[PDB]
Amino acid sequence: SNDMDPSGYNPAKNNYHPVEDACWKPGQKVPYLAVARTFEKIEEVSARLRMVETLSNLLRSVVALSPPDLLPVLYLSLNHLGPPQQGLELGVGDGVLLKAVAQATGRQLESVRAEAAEKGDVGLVAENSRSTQRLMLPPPPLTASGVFSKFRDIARLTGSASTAKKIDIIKGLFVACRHSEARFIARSLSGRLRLGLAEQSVLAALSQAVSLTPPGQEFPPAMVDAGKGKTAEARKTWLEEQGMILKQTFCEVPDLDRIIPVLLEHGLERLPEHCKLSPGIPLKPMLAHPTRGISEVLKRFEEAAFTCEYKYDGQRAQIHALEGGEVKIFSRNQEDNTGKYPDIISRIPKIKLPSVTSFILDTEAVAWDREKKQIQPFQVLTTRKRKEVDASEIQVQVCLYAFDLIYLNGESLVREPLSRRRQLLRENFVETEGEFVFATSLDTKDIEQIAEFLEQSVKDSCEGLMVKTLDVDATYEIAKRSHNWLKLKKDYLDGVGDTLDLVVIGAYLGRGKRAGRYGGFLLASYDEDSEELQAICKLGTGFSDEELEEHHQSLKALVLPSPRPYVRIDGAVIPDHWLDPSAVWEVKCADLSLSPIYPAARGLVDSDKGISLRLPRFIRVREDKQPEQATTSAQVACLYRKQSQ
DNA sequence: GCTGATGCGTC
DNA sequence: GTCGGAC
DNA sequence: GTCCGAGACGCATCAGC
Ligand SMILES: *OP(=O)(O)OC[C@H]1O[C@@H](n2cnc3c(N)ncnc32)[C@H](O)[C@@H]1O
Ligand code: NA
Repeated sequence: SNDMDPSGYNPAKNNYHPVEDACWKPGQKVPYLAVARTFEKIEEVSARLRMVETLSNLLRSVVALSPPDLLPVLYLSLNHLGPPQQGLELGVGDGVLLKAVAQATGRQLESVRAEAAEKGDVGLVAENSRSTQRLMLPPPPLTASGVFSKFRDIARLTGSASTAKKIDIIKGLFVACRHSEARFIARSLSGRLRLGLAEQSVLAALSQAVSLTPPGQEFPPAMVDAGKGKTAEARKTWLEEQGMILKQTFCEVPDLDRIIPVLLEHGLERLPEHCKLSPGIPLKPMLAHPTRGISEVLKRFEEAAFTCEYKYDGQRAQIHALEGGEVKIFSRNQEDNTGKYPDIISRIPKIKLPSVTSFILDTEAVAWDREKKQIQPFQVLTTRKRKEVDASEIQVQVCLYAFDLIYLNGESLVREPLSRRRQLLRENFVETEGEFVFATSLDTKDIEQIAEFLEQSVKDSCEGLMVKTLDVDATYEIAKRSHNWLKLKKDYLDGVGDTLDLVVIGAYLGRGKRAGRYGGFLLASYDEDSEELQAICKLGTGFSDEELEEHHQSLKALVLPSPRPYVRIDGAVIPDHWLDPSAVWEVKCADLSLSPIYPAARGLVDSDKGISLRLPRFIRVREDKQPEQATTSAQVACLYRKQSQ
């Protein structure tokens, strides 16, 4: 028999044979170490196609030898507990995880934290960790499904003292870990596998696997490499087609619990016959590509006619109306928010004609003040309860701004152009002021008329404009292009928006790709009244890899053991390295918000809360400025007031 | 019962 | 959400 | 262009008090 120890499993080898090169036998549980070894081979390469090939080899062995374990192996590869709509949450972050490592090793929680921060990866701490659990019985090797079952067991633990119950399961896993298993179990619980391979690549590997090694064969499978009879060119074309069948199906039914059973019983080629878009099953939403100016929009949309629509500052709400009356609402991430919007459920009868029997609407939920009849800031929207039983208790009303229709009366509109989908939206749905409204739109290509429209959108309390083609490449097929729309935000424009010069007062050690250097920084404004620096926000994006290495080499010389007395951070995350205030960086953000932690400009707008920056990004260093010339807290307050108008 | 840390989702 | 890097 | 992996702040949960 095949007694290959999993420690030697190599899914990246040339001429991989699904049966003979697997490190487990027919009918045996897929060892979790087989998955870990696959992760190792995947993270040491940078080409996606090489990663897909490697994962595909594992999946072919699983199909050939252990079909029941295909589903848990996929979820482990994605670092997911299940379909997004089932609302499964581990309830385990770095806090719970690091606490579990400390007890499993006898170390102080502070020591494990420091080491994890230094290495930038909890997985490397759990692997180099000396285990204190002097167990008197060697545990069996972990299995892929067994580890997946324990992860779901962790999720289901709720109530008081549940944390200690979660830790016990985690500790039990680590005591049974061998080789690199502990590394990836810790990474999975942290939520940071660091593979460089995610949803799109897992689908590509899956489609390739079931195409090369069709499931459902009599063992041993007579057909283990269905590409052998094809030329390289025909093989590539054939695999791309099968990949699209899986991608487009998944985009309409992103639920492996529904796809994999069909896949194993009927094959990939017949998958669309048994799995298709349906109300009650969320689908992947169309996303937008950032554009930096109106000129870029015409370039990307040369020739093709397009429309512009207000980009409202709310939350995406995918509204499903099933044949029968059942209504469900999903988020951008396929999460079920039905219980959050009882006021929207009771509103559906008002927005549709008597002929509408089912639909899937793409809308933006926006906080709405019925007294003043005006859009309220996104911040007000986030104060709604996540499970509102009685609509009579809701305090923040919402108005739905519909901008697309994906399904109508039992028929999918995914292959229709926007012009038709938009037309079906207007002909079949009814507007109500402040409750359900079509997105304010404009059809033109006159640059002058677009800039005016962009301005009016900002005056009407919007982030900017969405630009979408009407007929050329204007379908809702996410597998063909997920970012088929263009977003033009006010703060994308060169020289427009909020730009601040802030003092660097602290550095945070980086994680993953940022390990061994600073991944983020603590910034502050200058309060000229008390002559103190007040933390305003953290910063962790906007610089190249080369700029960030220079920030590391430069700021390392400013590291202090204790903070200066004139530096107030109050409730902000204490930096790993206090920095002598000196460096002044130019920062851009989308908005300013009243913060519950940051002290910047406290007392200049509200007595208790300071001000922070929404989505800050690094622009450039200001070598011509010292901390005393940084943006003042007074200027921060003035900036915040210019918003509230 | 209350507070604050933690987890996770929204942008 | 933003951003940059490797392909 | 694709794909992937490197902020503020709100509710909800829960450990510690
Ligand atoms: O920045 P981003 O990529 O999340 O932007 C896309 C999001 O913008 C919201 N939005 C608001 N108004 C619209 C219209 N008219 N069309 C499309 N999207 C819109 C959505 O929430 C979307 O996810
Ligand atoms: Na590169």
